Amino acid sequence: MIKVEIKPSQAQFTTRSGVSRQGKPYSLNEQLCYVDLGNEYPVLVKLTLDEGQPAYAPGLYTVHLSSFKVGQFGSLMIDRLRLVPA
Amino acid sequence: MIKVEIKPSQAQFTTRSGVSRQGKPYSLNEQLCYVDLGNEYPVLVKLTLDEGQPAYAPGLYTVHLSSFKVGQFGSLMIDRLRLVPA
Repeated sequence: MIKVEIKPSQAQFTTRSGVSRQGKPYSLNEQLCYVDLGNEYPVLVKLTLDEGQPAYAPGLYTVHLSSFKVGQFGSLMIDRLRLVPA
Repeated sequence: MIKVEIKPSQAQFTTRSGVSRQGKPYSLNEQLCYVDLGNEYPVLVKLTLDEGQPAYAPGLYTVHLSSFKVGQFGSLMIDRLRLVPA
C-alpha cells in the first residue's frame, strides 16, 4: 500500500477551465498531496478530482483500485489517482 | 493492494531489440500477467523486466513501491510495474 497524506495546508482545491475541441466547456479541480515513495521525505503530487467530488479532508489515505487502467500499449497505467481513507 | 498473477502459461519472456538514436544497442524483456482490476475477470497486462532480472515464476504477487514516479506534469505515474511475492 501506497501511503498518501493530505496535510492541513492542502485542504482546498483550485479549478482550471477551458473549452474542448468541439465547443464543450470543462472544469477541472486540482488538489495537492504528499506520497511516500520510500525516499528520505514524501514527495509533492498533484491530484485531479472526479466530477462532483469535494476536496479530500486532511488525513491519511491509500490508493483505490479504480485509479488504474490498461493503456493503449498493453501496460498498466494510472488513470487518475483516487483515494480512500486508511 | 493490487493482486497480480503469473499463470503457468506466462512463465517465459520474449525479447525485443533495436538501436537508440545515437547508436547504442538495447534489449527489452517482456512478460505477460493478469491483474485484478475488480471487473468480472482479471485483465491481461504486459510487463517490461529490468536489466539482468529473470522472468517472474508462476504465482501470486503484489506491486512494489519502486513502480511509481512523479511525472513531468506533477501527477503520479507508473514507471515500470515491479513485483514482489504476495
